[PDB]
Amino acid sequence: SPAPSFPQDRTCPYQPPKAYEERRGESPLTQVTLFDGRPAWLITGHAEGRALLVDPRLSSDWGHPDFPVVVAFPLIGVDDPVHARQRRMLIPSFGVKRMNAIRPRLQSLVDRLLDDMLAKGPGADLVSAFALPVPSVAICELLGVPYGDHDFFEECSRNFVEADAAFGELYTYLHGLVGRKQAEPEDGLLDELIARQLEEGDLDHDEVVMIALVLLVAGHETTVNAIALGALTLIQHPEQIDVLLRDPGAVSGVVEELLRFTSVSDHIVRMAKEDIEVGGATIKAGDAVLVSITLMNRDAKAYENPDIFDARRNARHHVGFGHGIHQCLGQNLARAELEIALGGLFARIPGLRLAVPLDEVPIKAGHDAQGPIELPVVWHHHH
Ligand code: HEM
Repeated sequence: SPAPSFPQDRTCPYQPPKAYEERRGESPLTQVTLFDGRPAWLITGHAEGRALLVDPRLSSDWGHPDFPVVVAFPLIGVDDPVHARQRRMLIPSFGVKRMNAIRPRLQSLVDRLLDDMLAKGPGADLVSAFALPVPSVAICELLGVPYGDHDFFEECSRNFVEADAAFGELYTYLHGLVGRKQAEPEDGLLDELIARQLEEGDLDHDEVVMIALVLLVAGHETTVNAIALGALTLIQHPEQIDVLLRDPGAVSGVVEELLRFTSVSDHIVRMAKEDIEVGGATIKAGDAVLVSITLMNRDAKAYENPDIFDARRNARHHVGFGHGIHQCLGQNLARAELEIALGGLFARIPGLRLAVPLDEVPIKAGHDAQGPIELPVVWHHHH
C-alpha cells in the first residue's frame, strides 16, 4: 500500500471499519502500510491465521531492533526459550480449581456493583460503574493481593486504563508485595510463581513484578472493553437478551459469540524470522505481519453470515483470545468475568438500554483494544 493505511478507526462500535473489509481480497492475506511507511502483511483468513499462529517462524520479540510498531514485556513480548520458561511457570496458577475459587468473589462483586448502580440510578456510565471494576478485582484475587490493598490496587488500575504514574505506582507496590510474600508466603499466583522461581533457583525479583504487571495490563483493559462492548452489543440486539436468562451453557455460548463478533483485541503483531509461503504469497524474513483477529472472526469461509451477531451460533474456534504460541493465558478467567458480569447484568436489568443514540457513544481508536470510552445506559425497571 503506498500511503499509511493501518490501523483505521471503527465508526460502528462492534463492526470493523469499511476500509478493513474492502482491504480483504479473495486471498487470505493482504498488504497494508504502518504509520511510518513500513509495509506489513495483514492476515485475514481464519484458517491461514490459525496455521500461522502455531508457527515458530513468526516472532513476538519486541526487543528485536526491527520489531514492527503500529503506534520490554515478559510472555507476550518474547520468543522461546524465554517465552516457554515464563509461561510454564504460570500455567498451573490458571487451573480449574483456582478459577472456581475466583467465581464466587466475582459473583459477590457483580451483585454489589449492580446494587450500587441501581441505588444511584438511572442511568449510569456502564464503563465506569460496572465494566471498569470487575477485571481489577479479578486480577487482585488471581495474584493474591492482600484484601486490605484491593481499593488501592483498583484505584491504580483505574488511573491507568497521560498515565504512567499509575503504572509506576503498581510497579512499586508489586515490588514491595513480592518481597513481603517471599519472606512470608500466602496464597495466590504471586506466591506460586515466587516458589516456582526459587525452585530453579535464584528469585528474579523484577521479572516477577513484570510478569504480574503483564498479567494486569493484558487482562484489565481488554476485559473492561469485552464487558462494556459485550453489553452494548446485547443492548443493540434485544431480541437475544433472553439467551442470557436461560441455562449456564446458553450464557457461555453468548460469551463465545460476543468474543468472536466484537473482537476486542482487533489485531496482534508479529515479525517473520524466515521466509513463509502462505496463501500464494511469500512473507520474507524481517517482514511485519499483522494478524487481524477482527477479519479472521468475520471470515465467511469460517462463519456463515459472519457480520450477524447470533448468540446461539457455534463460535468454537474464534480467535478473540488469539491462537497457538501466545494465545491468551488468562482466557478462562476472562470467560468467568464475562459470564458472571453479563449474565448478572441482564438478569437484574433485562430492559437496560442506551441513554444516547448509538452514534454518540465514544469509542476507542484503531490502535487500541476496541470498545466504548463511556457507555451511557438507563433503565426504568430492575429485578
Ligand atoms: C476478554 C478479555 C481478553 C481478551 C479478549 C484477550 C485477548 C488476548 C489475545 C488476542 C492474546 C494474544 C496476544 C498475541 O498473540 O500477541 C492474549 C494474550 C495474553 N493474555 Fe489475554 N485477553 C483477555 C483477558 C486476559 C486476562 C484476564 C488475562 C490475565 C489474567 C490475560 C493475560 C494474557 C497474557 C499473559 C497473554 C500472553 C500469553 C503468551 O504470550 O504466551 N488476558 N490475550
